[PDB]
Amino acid sequence: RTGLAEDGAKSVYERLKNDRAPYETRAQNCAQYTIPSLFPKDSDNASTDYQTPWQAVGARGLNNLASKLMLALFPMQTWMRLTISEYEAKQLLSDPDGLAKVDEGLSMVERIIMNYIESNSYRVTLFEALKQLVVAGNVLLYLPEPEGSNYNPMKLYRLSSYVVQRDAFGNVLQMVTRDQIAFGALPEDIRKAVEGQGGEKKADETIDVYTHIYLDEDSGEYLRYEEVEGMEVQGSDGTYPKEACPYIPIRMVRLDGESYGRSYIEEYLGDLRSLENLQEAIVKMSMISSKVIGLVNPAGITQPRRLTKAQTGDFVTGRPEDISFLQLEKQADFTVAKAVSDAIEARLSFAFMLNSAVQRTGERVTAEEIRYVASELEDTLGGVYSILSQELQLPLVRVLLKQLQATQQIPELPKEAVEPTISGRGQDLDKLERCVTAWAALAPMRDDPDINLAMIKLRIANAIGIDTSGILLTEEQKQQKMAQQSMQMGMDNGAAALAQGMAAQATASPEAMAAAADSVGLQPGI
Amino acid sequence: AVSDAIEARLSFAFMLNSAVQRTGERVTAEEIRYVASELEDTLGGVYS
Amino acid sequence: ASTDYQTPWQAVGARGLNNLASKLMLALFPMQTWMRLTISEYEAKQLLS
Amino acid sequence: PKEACPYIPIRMVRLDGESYGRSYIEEYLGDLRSLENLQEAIVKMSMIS
Amino acid sequence: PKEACPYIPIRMVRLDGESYGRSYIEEYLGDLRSLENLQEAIVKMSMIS
Repeated sequence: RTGLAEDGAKSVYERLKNDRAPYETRAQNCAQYTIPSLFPKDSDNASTDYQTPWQAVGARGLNNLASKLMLALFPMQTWMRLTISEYEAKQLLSDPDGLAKVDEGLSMVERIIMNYIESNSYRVTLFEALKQLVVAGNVLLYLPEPEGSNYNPMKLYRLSSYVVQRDAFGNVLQMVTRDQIAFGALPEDIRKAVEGQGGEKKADETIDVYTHIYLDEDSGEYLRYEEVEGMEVQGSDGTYPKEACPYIPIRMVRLDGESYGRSYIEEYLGDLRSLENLQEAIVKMSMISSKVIGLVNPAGITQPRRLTKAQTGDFVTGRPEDISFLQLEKQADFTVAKAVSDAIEARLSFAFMLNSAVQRTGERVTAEEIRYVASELEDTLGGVYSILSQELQLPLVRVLLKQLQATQQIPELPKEAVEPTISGRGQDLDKLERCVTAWAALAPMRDDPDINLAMIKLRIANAIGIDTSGILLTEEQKQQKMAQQSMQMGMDNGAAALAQGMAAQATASPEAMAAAADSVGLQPGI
Repeated sequence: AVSDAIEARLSFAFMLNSAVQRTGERVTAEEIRYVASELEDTLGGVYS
Repeated sequence: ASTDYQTPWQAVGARGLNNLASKLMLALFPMQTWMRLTISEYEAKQLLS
Repeated sequence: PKEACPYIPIRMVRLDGESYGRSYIEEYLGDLRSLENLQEAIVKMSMIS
Repeated sequence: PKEACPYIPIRMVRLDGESYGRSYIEEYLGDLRSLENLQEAIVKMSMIS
């Protein structure tokens, strides 16, 4: 292999491993103050015990932020829509009816995409990825090629399992993932290379498998291969388009000239560290005050020998003044520490969008003030997931669209369909529903002889901004509706008139009365 | 005070409804609804 | 990539910047159409009947 | 089959490279121990009183 | 064209005779510095306490 892949997948992984080390260090520091097990250190193993952080806002705001991001980015309602360019489409077909049929097909496609997302537990993996992005700012999502309708969950790579190199322009030049798969669990093609390499390995032996995705010099495309023991696996070679690469590296906070992203917790790690210091001291002061020490005055006359051997209700020589208890006298410092603890925890709660900010530490709270400031949390919600639509949502749809077309799970796209991820169809619903409410107001003036109601309906629809093609009935369709309406009375009046006359002839005479019987199969004599 | 403070944050982590009940003082029904929504949202995190 | 950004001692600046940028975004680029194409009414009427 | 094994091992909190999962309680066991210490001392004080 | 250049340099606060704009934050940076000083001292007093 030439270009970026000359050295090999494993060696590229080690050279870029040192570059990602500062991000791993920050992720471990960020995890330490929120949820230590979220980003464990490399040396951590089954015997590692993760201490509970001295303060709670870090873990609490971490869980809150990931769920709120998940709700906004991946709600139950469709969060992507397939959009066809309105002018280019109308240039290819001749009637608005087909254009609605085009939107029906696009609506079906995104229904299939969501059904595929739910049936493959993408929401489970996305929430794990979102938690990683808040503490580490980095996660790699791999979407395996779907084999039929089988369960195909996407693989999540933590920052410690992959490296990505990115130029200052922001292009992913190359990226290597490390998979530690047992010999038994290896796929056949990877296993054949391991046996082909030499040696007899136990089924439980761990194999380092490296997948190297690098930008090709020719065509500006991504070349992909899997390497084991420094040897490329036969059949692991492949090609992915630049915009449809299944390995998606997501950055929570992106800085120019940096290959990896920054985490959200890192922006507030200073507050968490200082709140950790205050919270630890406050709890440790309570541990001191928890100890009971009876201070006996040696200038006094009370003997603990008599006190401890006494029963309840016993009369004993002594004075209450000679017996005292060691107490922690730090209330002035305790109030200062608690005040700054509350002050930092309050602003950390707002930064983590915790509803303690609306709840406040104390005093009375009114409902209406909460709603307006709740909007502020929903507004600052917009800023935190803003690049996640471009970093995560949009490539996720692009890879899925190409993969589902390859497996024919969706029909082949017209090649002119664009997909925006909008928290779309709901916007068109609001426009349509406003038109009906505006139009329903025109019903009082239905019989008005002065105002051109058709003209007003067009202006109302146009001012809303909806596409007006086909909403107004054409002259031919108006003629058909009148004809269909006229036929309805024509058929209905005819059916009543015909049956009445037919009944009259059937009952005209007893002789014809028998004729009706023999016709239907009845018999006069019974 | 520290026992009430630790029990308060443990109550929120365990989805306990005493968290919205608070240590003391008066509460408002509409405010209780919003903070109870936060508990149900963080609830979704643990069974994901 | 090795630079550590210390959290500012006050939080209003980070809170203020995020709120301002978000509030500007809703005002300038909302979900509703924020630009309109307008044709000069007299000039258009001088061209169509 | 790999996908339809009747024996289902469930992990509450799964960590990379671990055969078993972590519990949810152990993330807050530190606060539980500290509250345990306070609650024991508070009750034992009442027993002296 | 002079009116349709794809490179758009945007200035938040425009001053006459200046090639670049001023930030909106710098209008209030003095109050941010003063509050930074107070917030640093308040936290550090708590650390002493």
